[PDB]
Amino acid sequence: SAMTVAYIAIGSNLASPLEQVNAALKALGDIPESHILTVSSFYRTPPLGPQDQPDYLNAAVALETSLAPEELLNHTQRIELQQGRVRKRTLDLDIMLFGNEVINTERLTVPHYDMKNRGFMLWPLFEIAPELVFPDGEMLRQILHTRAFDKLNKW
Ligand SMILES: Nc1ncnc2c1ncn2[C@@H]1O[C@H](COP(=O)(O)OP(=O)(O)OP(=O)(O)O)[C@@H](O)[C@H]1O
Ligand SMILES: N#Cc1ccccc1CSc1nc2c(=O)nc(N)[nH]c2[nH]1
Ligand SMILES: [Ca+2]
Ligand SMILES: [Ca+2]
Ligand SMILES: [Ca+2]
Ligand SMILES: [Ca+2]
Repeated sequence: SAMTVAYIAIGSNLASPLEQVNAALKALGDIPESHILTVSSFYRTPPLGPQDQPDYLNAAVALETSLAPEELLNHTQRIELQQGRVRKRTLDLDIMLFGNEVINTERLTVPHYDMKNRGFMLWPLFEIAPELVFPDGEMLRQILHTRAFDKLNKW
């Protein structure tokens, strides 16, 4: 079966997160039937949320894969857990896009339900996929031209 390009958001806001992120990239690259095509720059983003916490390291990866979408989710969940993610964050791997697919299942909603509202997703995505068009036809470039998002600082 043909390869699909999936786009995965990476976040960590450990007080020291660069090692989580680099370990995640290595793990993502070892996923079967999959290969990293591109990685964005790393960005330092102020934390969104009510609690006092460290800044996030945010990034995006393009992963070419012939896995089924839920199978890719199995791997991203395994990586988060194997890197010490404990639910009450060490690592967060969100599947933003899985080619052109629109998925609404119990475990998996693609496109990511809020990504069009998140500069820390859209800017890294634009760096690696400037010509991207969403499944509904919206162009990434047009969203970033029109809507107000802060620019990100590099990590
Ligand atoms: N596109 C997706 N990528 C990753 N997980 C997803 C996706 N869609 C649904 N899920 C499901 O989301 C559940 C909750 O994950 P999580 O607690 O990481 O949310 P979050 O990343 O903190 O918040 P947000 O989604 O608003 O960024 C997972 O158990 C997983 O089954
Ligand atoms: N509440 C909350 C909330 C508010 C906006 C977006 C996402 C969340 C969900 S938790 C969260 N994740 C990240 C991240 O990856 N990067 C930054 N900068 N802030 C973050 N907050
Ligand atoms: Ca998540
Ligand atoms: Ca998230
Ligand atoms: Ca919002
Ligand atoms: Ca869409």
